[PDB]
Amino acid sequence: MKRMLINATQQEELRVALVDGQRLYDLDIESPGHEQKKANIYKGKITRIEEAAFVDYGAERHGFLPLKEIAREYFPRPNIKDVLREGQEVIVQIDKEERGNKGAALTTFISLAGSYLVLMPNNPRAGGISRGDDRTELKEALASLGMGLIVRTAGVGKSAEALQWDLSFRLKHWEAIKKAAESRPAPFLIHQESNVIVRAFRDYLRQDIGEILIDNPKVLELARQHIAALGRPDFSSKIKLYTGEIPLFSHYQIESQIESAFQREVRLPSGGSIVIDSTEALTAIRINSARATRGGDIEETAFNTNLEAADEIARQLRLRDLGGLIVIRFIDMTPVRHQRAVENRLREAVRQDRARIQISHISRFGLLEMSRQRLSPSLGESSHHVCPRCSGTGTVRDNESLSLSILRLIEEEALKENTQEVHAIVPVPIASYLLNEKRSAVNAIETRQDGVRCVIVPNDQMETPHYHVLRVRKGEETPTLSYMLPKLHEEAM
Amino acid sequence: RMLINATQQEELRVALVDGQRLYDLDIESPGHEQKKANIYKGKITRIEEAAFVDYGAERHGFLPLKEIAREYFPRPNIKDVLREGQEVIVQIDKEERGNKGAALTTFISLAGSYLVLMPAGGISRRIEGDDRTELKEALASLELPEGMGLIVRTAGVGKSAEALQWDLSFRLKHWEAIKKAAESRPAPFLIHQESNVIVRAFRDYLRQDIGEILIDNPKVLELARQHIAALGRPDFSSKIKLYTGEIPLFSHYQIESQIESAFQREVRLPSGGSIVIDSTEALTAIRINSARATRGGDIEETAFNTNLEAADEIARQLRLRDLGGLIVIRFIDMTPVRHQRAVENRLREAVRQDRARIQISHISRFGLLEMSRQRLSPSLGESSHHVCPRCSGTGTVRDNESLSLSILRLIEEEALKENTQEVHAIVPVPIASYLLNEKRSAVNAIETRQDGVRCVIVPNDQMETPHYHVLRVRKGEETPTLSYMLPKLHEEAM
Amino acid sequence: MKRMLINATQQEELRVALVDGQRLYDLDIESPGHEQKKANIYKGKITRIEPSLEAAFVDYGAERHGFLPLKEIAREYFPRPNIKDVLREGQEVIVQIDKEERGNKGAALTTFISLAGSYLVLMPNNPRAGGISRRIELKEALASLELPEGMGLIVRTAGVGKSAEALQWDLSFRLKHWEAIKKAAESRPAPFLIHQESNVIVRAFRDYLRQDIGEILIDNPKVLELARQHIAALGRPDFSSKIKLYTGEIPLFSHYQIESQIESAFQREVRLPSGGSIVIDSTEALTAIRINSARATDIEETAFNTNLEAADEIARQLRLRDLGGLIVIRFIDMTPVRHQRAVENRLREAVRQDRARIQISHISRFGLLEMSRQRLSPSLGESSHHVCPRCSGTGTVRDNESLSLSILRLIEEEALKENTQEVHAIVPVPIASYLLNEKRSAVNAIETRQDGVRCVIVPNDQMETPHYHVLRVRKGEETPTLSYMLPKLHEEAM
Amino acid sequence: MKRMLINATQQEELRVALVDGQRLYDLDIESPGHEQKKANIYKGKITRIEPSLEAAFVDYGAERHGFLPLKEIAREYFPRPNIKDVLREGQEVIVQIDKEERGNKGAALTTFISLAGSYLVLMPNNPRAGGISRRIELKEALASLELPEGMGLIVRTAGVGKSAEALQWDLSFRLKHWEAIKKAAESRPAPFLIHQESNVIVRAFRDYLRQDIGEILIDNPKVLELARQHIAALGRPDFSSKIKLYTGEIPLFSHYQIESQIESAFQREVRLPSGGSIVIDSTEALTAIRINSARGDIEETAFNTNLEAADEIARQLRLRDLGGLIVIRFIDMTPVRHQRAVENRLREAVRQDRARIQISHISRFGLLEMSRQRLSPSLGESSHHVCPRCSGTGTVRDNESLSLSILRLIEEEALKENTQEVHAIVPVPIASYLLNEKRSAVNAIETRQDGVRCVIVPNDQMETPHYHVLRVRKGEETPTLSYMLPKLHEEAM
RNA sequence: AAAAAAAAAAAAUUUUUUUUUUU
Ligand SMILES: [Zn+2]
Ligand SMILES: [Zn+2]
Repeated sequence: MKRMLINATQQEELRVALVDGQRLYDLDIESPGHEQKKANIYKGKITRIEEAAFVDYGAERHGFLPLKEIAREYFPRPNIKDVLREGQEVIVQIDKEERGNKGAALTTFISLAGSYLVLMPNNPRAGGISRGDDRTELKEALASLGMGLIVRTAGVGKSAEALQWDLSFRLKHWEAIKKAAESRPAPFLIHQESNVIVRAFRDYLRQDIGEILIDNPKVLELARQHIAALGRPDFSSKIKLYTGEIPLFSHYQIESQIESAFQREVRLPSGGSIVIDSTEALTAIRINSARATRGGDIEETAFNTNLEAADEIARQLRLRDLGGLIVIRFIDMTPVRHQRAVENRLREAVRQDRARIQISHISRFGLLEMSRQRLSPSLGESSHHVCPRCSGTGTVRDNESLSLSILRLIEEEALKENTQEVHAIVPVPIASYLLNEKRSAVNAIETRQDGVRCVIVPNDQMETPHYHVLRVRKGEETPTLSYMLPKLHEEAM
Repeated sequence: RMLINATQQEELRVALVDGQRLYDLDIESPGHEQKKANIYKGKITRIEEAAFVDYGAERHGFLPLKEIAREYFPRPNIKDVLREGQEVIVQIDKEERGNKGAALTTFISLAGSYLVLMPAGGISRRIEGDDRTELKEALASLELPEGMGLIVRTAGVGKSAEALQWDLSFRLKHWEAIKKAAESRPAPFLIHQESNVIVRAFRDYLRQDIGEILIDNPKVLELARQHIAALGRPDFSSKIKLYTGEIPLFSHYQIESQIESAFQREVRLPSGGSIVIDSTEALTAIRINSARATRGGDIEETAFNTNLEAADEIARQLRLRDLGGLIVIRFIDMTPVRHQRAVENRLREAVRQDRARIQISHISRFGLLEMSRQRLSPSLGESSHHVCPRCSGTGTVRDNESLSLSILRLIEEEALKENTQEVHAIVPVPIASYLLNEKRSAVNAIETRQDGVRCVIVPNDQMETPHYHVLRVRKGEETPTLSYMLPKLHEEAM
Repeated sequence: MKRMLINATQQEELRVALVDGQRLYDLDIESPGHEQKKANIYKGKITRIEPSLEAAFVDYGAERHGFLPLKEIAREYFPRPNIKDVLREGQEVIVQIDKEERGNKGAALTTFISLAGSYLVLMPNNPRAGGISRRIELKEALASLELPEGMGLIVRTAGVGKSAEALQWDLSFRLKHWEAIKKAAESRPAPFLIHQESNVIVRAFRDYLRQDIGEILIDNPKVLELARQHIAALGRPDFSSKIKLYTGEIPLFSHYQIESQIESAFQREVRLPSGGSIVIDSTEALTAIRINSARATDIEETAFNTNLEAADEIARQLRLRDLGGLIVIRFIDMTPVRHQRAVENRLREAVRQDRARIQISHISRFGLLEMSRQRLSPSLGESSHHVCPRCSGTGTVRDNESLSLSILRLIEEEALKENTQEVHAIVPVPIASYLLNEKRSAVNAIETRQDGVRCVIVPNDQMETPHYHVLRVRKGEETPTLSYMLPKLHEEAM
Repeated sequence: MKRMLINATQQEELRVALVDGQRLYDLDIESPGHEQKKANIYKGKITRIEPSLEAAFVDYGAERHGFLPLKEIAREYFPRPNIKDVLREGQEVIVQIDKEERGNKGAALTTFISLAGSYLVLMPNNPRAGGISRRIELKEALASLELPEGMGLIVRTAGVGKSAEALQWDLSFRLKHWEAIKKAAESRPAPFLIHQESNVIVRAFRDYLRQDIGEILIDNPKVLELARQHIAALGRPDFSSKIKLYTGEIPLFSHYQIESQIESAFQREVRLPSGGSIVIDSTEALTAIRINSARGDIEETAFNTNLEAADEIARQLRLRDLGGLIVIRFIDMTPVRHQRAVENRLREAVRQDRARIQISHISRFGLLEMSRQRLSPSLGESSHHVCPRCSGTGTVRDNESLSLSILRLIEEEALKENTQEVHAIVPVPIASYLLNEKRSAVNAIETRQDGVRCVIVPNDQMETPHYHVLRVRKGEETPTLSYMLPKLHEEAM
């Protein structure tokens, strides 16, 4: 049986888990505090125009809107200046939220989701039915109901008159968009990203789930209320309390599976593992073998490990809510039939979450390419931050290589015109290497580039990958002692 | 030109420059550069038409029948040729393929002063005319033993016949002396020369289109002229010249900023785009970024020209970094196919100047191009960096309260165990501050619900956000040790 | 009203206080574990003899010998010039600990056992010692006591108004306790202990109990139970009516407002009603007090009044701290002597209220008053603090350049030695920064003038400003160890 | 031979040492910080008046007040009970700094300037003071001097045997200099500086240089040049024959083996030839010395060790330039005549100082009291700073005893009305002890003083001695995380 | 963290989780 388990015993992160008996199928965790860095909707103004235009919506860095995402409601496709004009105001949704010095990515194609159908108020072309005899007769119902709309899997077999029930809520909710836009305040939006209940059921709750188990009565009562508000008050019969002495997720033994969604590596029943590495623009998965078993059949070892990997990779894609481009390095399979079998097993595992996923065949190099629909940012870089030490490179520069580089950087600052001093402020061991092993070269710099003071400072506040070299121009000289330079710069910077 | 910087002995830097464009580079330090394509002793550890060799590498090396000479037989199975626990002397033919150990060969060869001993025949093609027709007269007198082969080396030109008629005995002794080495030395250990990394740097790079070699250290210049003259090419020594300026050689040609582009994560491009290079456990991903959109840019010219510059730059970085194994490149999306193809063939032509094998796929639907590069030596990422000690190479660290709540639910499951009297968590200061104040209610909840078990949470000065410990105290083996003493114990117990 | 207040709700320190209304009168705080050097009576073995020291060293059960001077041996142990005329090796003696825990050294010992009761002290090994406390019909009551012949006794101030028949009760317990000691001492094997630190009432009442105490208030019922039992065992079950529990939400010591007064016993400086203060500094051998006036705004009347208030508070701190040994005071200078003596007599009157003996000399030529106090137990300074690991108890740290230049010439003076190849200094970050930038010219001057010696200076994370190390490397001891590896070496090697 | 050795090879401290053969005799070390509180003569403005103190406060141009008691005001400033009968605000006086930099409190001043030459000291504002050295032609020569009326003079130790004509040379410079003082004083504005502690060459000799010193050795030629110039202006140009350079590769102080003796002036403890030692501790108002024995005949060893200690204590009193009250535990001696012998050994060792020194007898408790004149701040005041860790107490409170005191301070704050939270910011081991060993009591406080939160924060930036406990009033609560509270309070307060 | 054994709990009574055990 499929079951949904909700853990809310500690309010600082609400955990919702979808389970197949004892196997965790899907996960969402949202916290109050920090900043909840996903999927917000905003009201904003066009501020600069060029394959995109830039929107001021009250964020500290502007949003980015490309030509693909410009709705017809802007119009008066070579240049955006032929489509847009300054000071024009629209509601937009963030895909990627204010990362670094790049703007937050936007769309104007907001969509409103119901119990049976999703409404596309800005796009009359977009419509369809989620992936036979059911689809086609539902498409006749859909066709009978500037808007477009899509019908959810929970709409399977619903009549053209039941769908007319749910659509009345959706069109009220479009009136709520129009109230938000010209009735309500300048930064305002419709019912927000912060809702605990609606988004949690509506994205993933489907009828073959047998029970919802909840550990907090005060949350369970609001769940009853919202599932009744979502039009399913009969389905409230499935909501049940939990009371057991082991906490709910350790009671069903999904606790380690949940934390596997944060792990870099997941091990597999045959003893192989999948390793997930995220890069600038793609997520790379590498699959690792178990022991060779003293001349076992390496084809079935690879093929079975790849299959158990495909079963796990589709699941991690769900659990992490990954999006954008992915690359998979499966173990090398000689015959084509093994390659096909892994490709189609992956397809059959990933289609059962509703998010659009697209897959290539295995290349000559053994690399498979796939993509996943951009529904929200992953757990990575929403419950994580960029590593302050290595700046997110994942590597530290080797101590002698850095020391010798700083030595020649000092030399190249001291070569400059108008130069009176150079200060290198460095980690303690870097200073130790410079001022003993390379002291002969620091003296060589001070004597060749004659007249420049060279100061090398060991800093308490630095560790290997961070250093500063600074130059002092004529008349900027100071009596400040060498050990006082970091104390100055903690205030000065 | 070829520019050699060695004014600092702690790393030897060799650069190849075209005009003032650095086009190829090598930087490795002594003391942890490995000279040869090394020869090692190893143990036959698993067998099937190959055997697997423990030569001290982290994953065993591969010894196929392709590279086993019949003199190593005691032909369907190596199980019938070799046995478990057998000790073999073998050479690295290919160095650390991807995840795997080295591929290995038994065809060891020893280089003498006229010849290379194959304990096969011919002469160096590089010697000509009246040289070959005297060198053949020096060869024909040599007393090489039965069943051994030879190659007459380029170094053989001008060497006198009556010294080297004896000198061939050293290589014939050295083939037996390998036995002495193999039973005196430990197994994962080195063997004599054939691998001077400064002279052999010419073997990697020096061919006739190079006009000059400029060397800023006079002793390295002395050793270079000595080697190129000893290799029998004293005419070619006319290319080797000193540098003497007070600005260092690489700043004199203004390549010093270009060299460190081989170490940066990101290199910016003349059109204002950039390439970003990331390494994963088995492949390298490159992303190409446009310039910030400004003042009426043209969308196809921006994408296409930035990609073409990025293709030239990527081929250049591939050389500079000495990357190897699989690569994936995400170019900027180009609408018309001929622009895509033109970028592919620009990359192909740029990389064909490399002497390494490089192979390239077509651009996929997603805008991803796949390629390979030959596994010639460790990259700059392997020689000059190590994995981040904080994050262990993720490049991102969990948010403090999120990691705290993960540690809290681990503590809760440790307290649920049988045979348990206390649970100790040792954590970074902010984790303890959060758990022992914000989540104090939960710590009390664990201590009261999982009845009878003590919970200790210790703030440690010695920890950063990624690392923590949670531990078990057995019933009756409990200790009176104070909370702040537990890290002082565990830094020295384990 | 005088009260005794006990706070025992937190076991990691038991607090016993005497209060005069809301004014704290006397205090002890001791932490748990009855670690036993108090007044211990032992059977011990004579293990070394030193007539040069005039002492014997006794193995009484401790891991380090106890010290028994010739001053402290009763004639019963003789076979007064030499220990060799008075004791011999392997002799067994009965002894009592007089002095607690000098340094690393064992306890000092006497053979003149004394047992102190509620009203009297019994001197069973000394017939000459006897009297009545000078703080006091009691001489007639004493003369009526049936004291055993050859013993002495002294009567306490607690004998005030007591009857000749109540005094015989205390005498009956104390002499029974000595008869038990004798039965134990001659039945039991030599290396053993006869009575010990651990009794709560013997510590509590004998240090504090007088009849004018109106109440004893206790906030822990397990203690109150044992208090009523012990005061009944003392034979005052009627006095158990004074023992009462405290139950308020404000803790006992904050209800009587003494909790702020207790912390004055820990401070270096204590403020006074006239706005002056007293500052207490303890040195190698004496405790010196300074008295300060208030801020400026008649200074002569202020000086005299502040000295008097300081004398009352100094006598009170001498109690609360349980100070012992020599004490020295700077009062504010008073012109007429009769005001100096008036302050001395205020001090005398404030210290007569201590039952520990105190002795005073007159105010000196330089305005120093010298006095001593009986070493009944280690003070709060000796028992509840440890020496500063940074300043080593000076209260001062050397200036960074003042230290750096001294290290600089220490490095030079090591480099001057013959047979020398390297010198290493390991020093704090700022000291290394000063040595290697400000004084780099001098470091180079040493390397060139004291030619042939390598000079290494290492900034250490694990050293503060006060400490440093400087070391010398002899001929051929040279090592490839990196500079920043030298501390890592010495933390593991030493 | 007695020698003066000057070491100047390193400019950051100039070292002047005086040696009796190879025994270090006297020392001064000064760093080139040209801070002039030292001893200079000034003109100042009467700025505050205190008949309560019988004193006045003077503006002499410093940011720190001068203190000028009626003890120190000459009758030339009057219009002896009250300063209001002597002074008014804005009156201008000639003054000299007597006391340097007590605490925050002002430098003490005198108007009774005295000018000290090479053979004599002139007392131009004081007729009463004059005579001949206690520690020593001269009876004729003194009477022959043409000393101006109303001035006094004192003959120096260096005046031994000096002629009736040499003394008239030195007198002429002193009476020149008093005119220069008055000319400056009545020409120039109100607060200003008249004359200088140009000590390094000239007065470094003149306060120190006696005819019995055989050589002056100098390692810096620029200093040697300035020495030979000044010794001629001092009127001893024949003595310029004695100024010599030192040139060896071993530095001057290590050649004469005094370098190891000098550091004894910085140490807490100094060793003695009999294997004993002396321990010097300085307190709020006095310096206490203790003498310790070696592990001989105990009565004879005590007496000999006390004598060797007296020799060294007199020498340390000079080398440290100690000042104020001194107290000594000598080892207790049975016969009294050994007590006076040590007392008078100490007297004879200190009578060699020109600083005023006074000694009492060994007291009842075996304590000897003495005093020494405050000629300048010691090496303890000039070349050390108060320990930052212990606040100069010399002890650290035990972690549990401090923890339990903080615990009950937290409880006593949480008892207060108008109180919403209590925050304690503490060192790591104190928080560790409070929140684990004493967690039951923290919970006890949170339950008894119900409604008030207790937060205990482990701080990176606090050592064992320091702590803060703070009170949060109604509505002052914050969502700021516990680990963020130190960052908040470092910026706010 | 590897073989066998015994206990507790969860989904369908056998793979899963924990703990412990090996002259
Ligand atoms: Zn990192
Ligand atoms: Zn200190």
